[PDB]
Amino acid sequence: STGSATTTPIDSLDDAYITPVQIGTPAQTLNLDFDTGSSDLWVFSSETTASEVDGQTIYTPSKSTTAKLLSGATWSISYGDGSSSSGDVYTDTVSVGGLTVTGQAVESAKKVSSSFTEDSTIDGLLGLAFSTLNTVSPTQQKTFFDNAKASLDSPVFTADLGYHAPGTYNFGFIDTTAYTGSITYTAVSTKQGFWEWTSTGYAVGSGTFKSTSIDGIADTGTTLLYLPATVVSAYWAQVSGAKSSSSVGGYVFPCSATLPSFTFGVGSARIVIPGDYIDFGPISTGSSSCFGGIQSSAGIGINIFGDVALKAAFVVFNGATTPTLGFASK
Repeated sequence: STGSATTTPIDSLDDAYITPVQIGTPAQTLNLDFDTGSSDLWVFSSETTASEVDGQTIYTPSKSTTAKLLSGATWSISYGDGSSSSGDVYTDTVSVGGLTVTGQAVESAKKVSSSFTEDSTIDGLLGLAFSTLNTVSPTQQKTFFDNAKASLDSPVFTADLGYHAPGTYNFGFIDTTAYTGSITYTAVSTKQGFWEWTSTGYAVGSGTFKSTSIDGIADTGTTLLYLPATVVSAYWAQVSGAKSSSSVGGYVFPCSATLPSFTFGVGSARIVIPGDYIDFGPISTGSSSCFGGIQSSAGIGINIFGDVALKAAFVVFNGATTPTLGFASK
């Protein structure tokens, strides 16, 4: 089997992407944030504290003939940005782009943090990291991908995120029309439960490539590119007037600037992030100070190849017995 679904930016800055997901019978379609950096499929629901729901579409398990309470199971998750959610668990039928999993754990939120409430466009998350990170207790549950894997034509999914435009998540096949040149594959460590890999270096603009190992995660659920302070300083030093602002919470730059590209290495290959992808616009409405899309990972504890980086590539998440990651230009 295969599936193919379009993923759409939630706003004009590509802050996140939503993908329609069918849950239950008859289908209830929710728009979920596909997140390769976590492993829980959770939704706003009929059980979510009413004051914490503000415009989201909810899953109502009592209206699904295939929903079953997973008795005694609870979940609770905290994300790198400080947001969180928790609740109980149902199993139900879940379909993405024509690919159907029966018996998928659908984690129903009783509580969500303010960041989730305030984002009316995201109805929940669909985790695509390794199932070892799943938070369901006392019986850990599998991701949608893990459940689908044996049925897939090939044990892969691909992320093809757009810049200010829709893109695609495919399951079970590699669309050879969706990228240019060849796909370069690189080793993954699953030791922390992430799609963790090592970039071979970087360049700023038309500058020379610096060969240096940068360990990080491919994370579709993170907006920006978080890299070591040395790398980030080297990038922003090429933008007149750019500076790190503790009050704003990272590097800012004059909105009048033209940003240089940023290149990262994948083995001997190179992925170029155009300068415009690194512009996240005014820090507040009407400001001439703009927020940068490359930020320091110092004090995160991990480097994160988030959407800023991933949307410059066609990315293969290869879930074979020995997982790997592939990147192509597009």
